[PDB]
Amino acid sequence: SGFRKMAFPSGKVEGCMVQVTCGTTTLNGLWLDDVVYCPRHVICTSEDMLNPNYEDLLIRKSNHNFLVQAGNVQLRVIGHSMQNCVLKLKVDTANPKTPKYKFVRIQPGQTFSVLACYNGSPSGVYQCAMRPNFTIKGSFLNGSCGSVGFNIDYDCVSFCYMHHMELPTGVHAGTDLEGNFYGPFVDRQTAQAAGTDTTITVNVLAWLYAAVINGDRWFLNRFTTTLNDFNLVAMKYNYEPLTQDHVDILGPLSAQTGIAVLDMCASLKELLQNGMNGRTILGSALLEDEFTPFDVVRQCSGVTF
Amino acid sequence: SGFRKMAFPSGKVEGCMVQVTCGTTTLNGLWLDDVVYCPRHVICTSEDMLNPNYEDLLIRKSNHNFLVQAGNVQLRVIGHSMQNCVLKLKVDTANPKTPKYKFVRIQPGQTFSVLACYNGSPSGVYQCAMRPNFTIKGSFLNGSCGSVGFNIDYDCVSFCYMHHMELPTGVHAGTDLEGNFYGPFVDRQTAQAAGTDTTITVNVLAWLYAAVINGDRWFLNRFTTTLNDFNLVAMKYNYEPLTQDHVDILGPLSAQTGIAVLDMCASLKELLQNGMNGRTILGSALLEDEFTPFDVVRQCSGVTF
Ligand SMILES: NCc1ccc(-c2ccccc2)nc1
Ligand code: NA
Repeated sequence: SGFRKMAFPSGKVEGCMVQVTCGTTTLNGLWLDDVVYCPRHVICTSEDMLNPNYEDLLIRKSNHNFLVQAGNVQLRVIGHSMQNCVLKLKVDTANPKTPKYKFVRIQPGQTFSVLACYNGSPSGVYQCAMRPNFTIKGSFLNGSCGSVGFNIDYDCVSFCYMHHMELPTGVHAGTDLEGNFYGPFVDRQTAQAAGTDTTITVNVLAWLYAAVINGDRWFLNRFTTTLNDFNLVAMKYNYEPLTQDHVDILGPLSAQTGIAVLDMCASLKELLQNGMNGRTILGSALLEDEFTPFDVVRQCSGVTF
Repeated sequence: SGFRKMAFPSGKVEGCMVQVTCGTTTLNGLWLDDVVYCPRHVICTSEDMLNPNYEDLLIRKSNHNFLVQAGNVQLRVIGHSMQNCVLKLKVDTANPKTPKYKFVRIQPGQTFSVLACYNGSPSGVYQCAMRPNFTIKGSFLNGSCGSVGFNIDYDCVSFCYMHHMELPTGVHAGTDLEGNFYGPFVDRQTAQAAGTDTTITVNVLAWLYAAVINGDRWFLNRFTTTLNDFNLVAMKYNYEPLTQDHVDILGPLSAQTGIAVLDMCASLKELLQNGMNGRTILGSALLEDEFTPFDVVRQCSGVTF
């Protein structure tokens, strides 16, 4: 039993973290095979942060301008190229700790584990979710850029995020491992504002399903709801609209617990108007939205309590 | 910016997880040097678990009765002994991935990272706290027995916990790596109840200091109090008594934020008597008590390993 915000074991990602230094800037890089991936803004200088011409800044760089350090070994860069907002530094040595990996671009509401690193060495691991406004609520300090988000289904590490910058609201923005930013952000220090954040409704519903599997039912009710009537109420609480895709995805959890998806939706509608009245669900006085339907099936049992 | 429940990087511990099989029971083991540590109830049949005489059953078992799988290569057992509630299996090969490590026993209210494994394969990591009733609110399923809790200080991994059993309330109980149980529990199928848990007061204050560091300041007030007067309030809301060493431990956080510990206790006292008044603190509608003062300092400073 129990339900914790679990992260994937970070071992396969720790063996890939290095330190990339260009000029006076030092951040982290991801060492896969013979390529080191890092944010391209490592080549920015102090006055190249508001409107950096990355193509112009990169054409002035030679291979020996990039100091790559894996632990205490110093990797020699034998080539470099830019792909969107990430730098790809070709190195002399293939990382022998390179795992079964691949690059995937996730969608809002998806979860992943973050390995917060500084100066190339890992500091901690926690779980995140791509917010609907394409930001993530992470734990990043100065020098954390280059830290990567990932999922480890089976024995394959699916890299889906690389940290680039922190917005003024304290949230974080980054790119996939191909350099394409999540959301309408750019790697410039001009003041950018993340869109208004909404609650990931499909994740909340799955999380309520996780509570029923673990033996908690106080929040259910005898009512149902149409899909449209639910969204009309949910948007008044800043909730992401619930689509037929989400209803389908919740099917297996619905079949396991015996509660129809729209019945769980009516219980959520009631929870939003009543609160929890001094009670908790799975150990929290808020409605958690960082557990996907996929996360619930993996973490929870196959037999309901 | 940002504050997440962060776990230590599990890389150094992942390389020590093996699968231990005795008969039909298969659980996880910790492979350090040429010894595999695992719960002693692995030798127990479901029939023996009701009232087992562990030494009586261990003499009948032998080295060959213990199948230890490290990844997908077989380990040969050359000896077996018992220390308290954990089984020590002498194996023919020293683990080349054995990191710098210690065996330590933690106090209640101290936090640690848990690497949940199944069939010797780590599947998740999360941050726990040793509850004042000596249980832990983990997330464990069938086969997770032998999952270990650990901390890291520099390059040394202090093993502090090994999972043994689940309590009927969904919480979990286990031993240190020397076989000494945490709390008034035994490794046998009998009626065992977790005592009425309390809230770790020093951790709440630490988590409140972490909220102030991240700009969450609405709960601060002009008032202070005494250690006497607060401990009365703490006793009435089932909070652990705040000691003088608890305040000294919070010393650095009091100077960094300019908020005295008894000044913060007044804020926590008002938060206990009046609630959060519809607001949240670090994205929580509850008073989080699973961040030690060190955990706050470490996450708000970027200590790596
Ligand atoms: N208000 C300052 C500012 C300047 C530029 C941008 C921007 C965002 C996305 C793409 C291109 C430019 N946003 C805000
Ligand atoms: Na105060």
